[PDB]
Amino acid sequence: MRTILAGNGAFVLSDERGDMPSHYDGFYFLDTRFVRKARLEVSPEPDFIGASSTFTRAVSHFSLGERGILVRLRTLDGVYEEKLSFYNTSEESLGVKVRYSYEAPIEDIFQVRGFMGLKSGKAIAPAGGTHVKESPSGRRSLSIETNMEREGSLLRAELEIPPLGKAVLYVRFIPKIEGSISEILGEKRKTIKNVAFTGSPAIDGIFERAVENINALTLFTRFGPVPLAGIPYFACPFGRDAIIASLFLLPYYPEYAAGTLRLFGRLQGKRTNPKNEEEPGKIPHEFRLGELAQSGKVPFAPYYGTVDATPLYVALAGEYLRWTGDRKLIEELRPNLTAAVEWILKKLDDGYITYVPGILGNKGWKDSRDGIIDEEGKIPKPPIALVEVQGYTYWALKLAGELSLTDLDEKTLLAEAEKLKKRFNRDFWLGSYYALALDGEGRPLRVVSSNMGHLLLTGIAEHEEELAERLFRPDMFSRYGIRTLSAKEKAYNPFSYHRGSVWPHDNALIALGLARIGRTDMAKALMDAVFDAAKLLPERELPELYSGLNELVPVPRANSPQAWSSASVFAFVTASLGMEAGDELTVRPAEGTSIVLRGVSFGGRRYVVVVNGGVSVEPL
Amino acid sequence: MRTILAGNGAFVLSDERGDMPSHYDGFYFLDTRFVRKARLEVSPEPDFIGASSTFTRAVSHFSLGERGILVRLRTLDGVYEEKLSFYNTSEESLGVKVRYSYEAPIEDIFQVRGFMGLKSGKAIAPAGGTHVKESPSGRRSLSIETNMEREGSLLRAELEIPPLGKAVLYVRFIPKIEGSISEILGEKRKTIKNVAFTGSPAIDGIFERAVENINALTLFTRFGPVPLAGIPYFACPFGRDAIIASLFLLPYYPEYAAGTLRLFGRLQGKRTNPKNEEEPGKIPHEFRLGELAQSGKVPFAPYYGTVDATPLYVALAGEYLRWTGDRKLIEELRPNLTAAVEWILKKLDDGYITYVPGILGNKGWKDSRDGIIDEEGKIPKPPIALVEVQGYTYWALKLAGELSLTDLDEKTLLAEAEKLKKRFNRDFWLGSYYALALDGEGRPLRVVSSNMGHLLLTGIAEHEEELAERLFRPDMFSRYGIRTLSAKEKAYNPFSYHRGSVWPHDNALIALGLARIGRTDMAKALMDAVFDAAKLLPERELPELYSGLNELVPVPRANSPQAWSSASVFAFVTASLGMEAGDELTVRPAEGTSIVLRGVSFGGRRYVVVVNGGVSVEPL
Repeated sequence: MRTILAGNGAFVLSDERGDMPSHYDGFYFLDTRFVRKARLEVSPEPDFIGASSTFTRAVSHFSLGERGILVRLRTLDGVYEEKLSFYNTSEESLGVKVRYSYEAPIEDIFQVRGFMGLKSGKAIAPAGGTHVKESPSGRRSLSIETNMEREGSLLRAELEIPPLGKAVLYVRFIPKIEGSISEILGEKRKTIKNVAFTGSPAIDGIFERAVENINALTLFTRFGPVPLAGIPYFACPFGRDAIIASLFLLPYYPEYAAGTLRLFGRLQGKRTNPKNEEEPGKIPHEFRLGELAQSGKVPFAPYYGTVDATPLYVALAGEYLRWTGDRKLIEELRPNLTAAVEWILKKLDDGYITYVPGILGNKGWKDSRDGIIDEEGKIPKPPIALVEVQGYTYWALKLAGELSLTDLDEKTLLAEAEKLKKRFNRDFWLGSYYALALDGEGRPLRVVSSNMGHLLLTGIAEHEEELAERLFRPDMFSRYGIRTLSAKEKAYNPFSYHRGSVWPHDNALIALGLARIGRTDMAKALMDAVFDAAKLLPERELPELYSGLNELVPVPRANSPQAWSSASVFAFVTASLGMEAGDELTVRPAEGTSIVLRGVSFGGRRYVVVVNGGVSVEPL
Repeated sequence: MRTILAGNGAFVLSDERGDMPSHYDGFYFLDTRFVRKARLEVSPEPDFIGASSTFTRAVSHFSLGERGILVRLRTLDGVYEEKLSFYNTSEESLGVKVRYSYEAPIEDIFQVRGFMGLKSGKAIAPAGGTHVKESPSGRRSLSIETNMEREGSLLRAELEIPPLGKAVLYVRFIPKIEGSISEILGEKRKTIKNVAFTGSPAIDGIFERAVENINALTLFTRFGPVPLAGIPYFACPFGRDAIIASLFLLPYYPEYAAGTLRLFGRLQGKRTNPKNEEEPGKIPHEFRLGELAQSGKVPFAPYYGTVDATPLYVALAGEYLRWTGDRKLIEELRPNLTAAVEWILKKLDDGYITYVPGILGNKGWKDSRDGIIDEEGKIPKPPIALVEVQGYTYWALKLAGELSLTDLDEKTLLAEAEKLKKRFNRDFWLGSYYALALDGEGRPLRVVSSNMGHLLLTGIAEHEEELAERLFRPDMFSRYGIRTLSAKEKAYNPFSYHRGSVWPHDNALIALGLARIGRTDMAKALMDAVFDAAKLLPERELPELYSGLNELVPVPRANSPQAWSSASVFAFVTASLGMEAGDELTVRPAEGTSIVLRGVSFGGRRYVVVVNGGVSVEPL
């Protein structure tokens, strides 16, 4: 299986023996792979027996005949390090001769993935054990400290171990990067601790893995700690991923919203520019820190190929203040915040907020090229106005006015919100369901989708209840969550990126909104379904997505860990209990929920919430 | 890694892909391997991605190009079964052609291990899908139900899967055995549930794994449920393993002592016989149920090559009654019980209870050939009187009299006990420590050992405290438990079976006896050390033994799961809290212990024990 180490923006993927075979294995940091297919060869060449793994440390155990034992021990705290300790087990002297193989393409993460058909990077072969690759963004250096006689890019050693003696041989790939990029990093580094404790071992293993998932995907910035998106392909700050998951972790770890707001406060668009899809006020999609993005070789620093991350950014702030009370931050950000809502409203000059296919096929959360379809599975005429992002916008503006989060007109903002509310329902409602989107000349796309489940939490829907019961019909309810599309549609395939596959965060958003409308029982069935899913997956880890068949079957493209999905675990509990932030912290739970939460954060103080046939809310 | 399925005396070992490569892999039931090196070959031959595992079910997930996905799913409830479900992922038809390889040596478990240099068994090639191997103990049959065109001992299939379709192909190795052997089995089959809950995820994962370890190693007999010993080499009832671990699980799951007492009540020796080391009253070492043991081809059914299992059997009963009150059972067994103590006392005709090397090099718990050594590491002259088994005997007789468990003389038994108590201390105490053993003409063996830690619980020691502090010296205290020998001795090697390696049960026994003598703090350091060990091993599983170096390093011969060691987790908590059974259930804990126990069994009623800066004992 994948065994992964990961922290502070660095990660490693490996075989269990800590090998870097299969394509997607290597040592990465700030979206630049530094090493890949490393290999250890020492003879007598060992015979593996067992392994154990955290996220900053993994060990595999090796038999070496009968007179020997190897213990491999790999670590990651900025530096990657391998330690090979050789144990002599019988009372005869033992000989070993080692030689370790590694290859150091200081290549950018797009070069990895076959993005743009991009080249792999060449092994750069070290100059006094120090490889450097230059780019105008900055110098990109890999340093190697080792106790092996090193011959270019292959390390060597031999020595004989006395009987019952042992021998240890290190290697450390020290990566260090300067330029446009450590203007971002904060030296803060401390790790969160789980706060959900339900007293069932199967379940608590979800939350605790949720929390070690979140730590391995945290990058510590100047502005605060911010969530990285995903570990195979998305190891950098996305905006939709980092905002959504902050909202999930808003009632427990607010510090993660306050970094995302502060970071994308400064990376807001200040100009119009068709290279990077920038616009004045817009909030980016992704912001890689590779040599490619910072020297303008690809427009992703920041790329602005999403239009949901902009109303999301402001809703989250409206929510953050609803939980924290940290009004200091919001007028540190209200210049940022008004420039956001004047991007919203003048993109409502047109009537809906819409996007046009660009580098990515769409610019919602279903950002793949076949994600948005019609009634018979063809991609509809652009510009596309997506149902979910018209809900984030009503939700955006109604709170920017209800809480005075901007400096523009007040009930002006709410006037245009009720404009759009009645303009939305009217234009999207198809008697049975809301429509996935309107196309470039206005006709609706009559396909039922989980995107409409995103509007229970916006309150733009006036037919709230019947959106619900349609979402739970057998065409939308798999045994483990709400499928991204329905199985009755022509273009349904359960193993697709955005056309039938289940997604823990997508379901969780729908669950948070079933809590706004007083359907805590249906939110609970939605938590159950994906926990029944997390009960049967490796390490009870929630990956990006998995199949929609009624038998649990993963999706190979699925990325694991992944931030919005390992954080959905907590959103699921905020809706499980119907938990709201108001003048006070209320809990009106669904029936048969049982949970203790030692650290709910509301108004800067922390409360003990207990639900065990009765509900109690008291400070820490 | 080893992935293991196991239940009701059956078990499987495998690669993760459910393969049976490496020597020790196969489908076993009642000490007769039935299948080994099974192999699945289907093309397009798959590319593994991830796996998940219980103990009655394991699944591995496979990529099949990009248009395919395989899900392997193996199960064990008496029958072994493999299910291969093939998923077509892209909208083109998909072709697969399968052919599955298995080989069916209905061989006995000794044939497996190179015991006696024994042959491997021949593939027996099926007669209408049904292999039979005959032996006078009984007919030994393997039946195969399958939906593959089967060609001898190789199953075949091909069919093409429509787009987004799937295909499933079964195979079931039905093993069924008749003869001298299902006179033992009970049809009772229900599984225990963990009862320790300490509110730390690292720790609770020990107890819960402890409990699933115990279930996979339970065989359900006519007399009750009884513990099997160990999964690589010991998959059958041992007496020392099954009694000790019953004592550990005495305050939580007494039903496991009551089966061991009832089973070895009937397998008691009724005669003298040098083939099987039988003697009138003696209690066996092991009792395999293979064709070999039941037709007398090897003397192990029952073999009586241990002399500790006989005083142990009666102490445990004296303890069982101290906890249960189930006096019904004990005079169902008091004919058994007097015949036990008349074996003790007439083996004390000689002065100590002693054994002579036979098939096994020793007949204590250190039953290997180099386990018992002298001051310079040579095997001492026999007969050997071991320090630990002279303690089990004082403990045996003092309680057979304190509770009238036999029909012989009362304070007669206690007279000979205080005879032996003063005869023991005198003859074993060497100023600094107790001696490992006396040899055939009486001289002590001056090597410090963990065997002397076994006597704090017997109360034969009169120098109780200084046995303690010596046991915790740097020569005996590794970072993860009390080493079986000391590192200062000439013949210390940390990776030996019985000469320096750490053993969870050996340490646990020592901990239970530090609780008899009011040293709850030292018992806690002894629980800590091996939990710090269980925190860093795969699945936080406690194996039979591991290295004594101060860095954690396993021992390849170590067997995992193993009953006395995965049950030691509970013994460690009985001593953690200083928990005793008397007229009432008292708890005087060590400092800084924190635990809830929802189901302590005492006197047939169950109590809620809570230790959280204060102690409470109340019924369920």
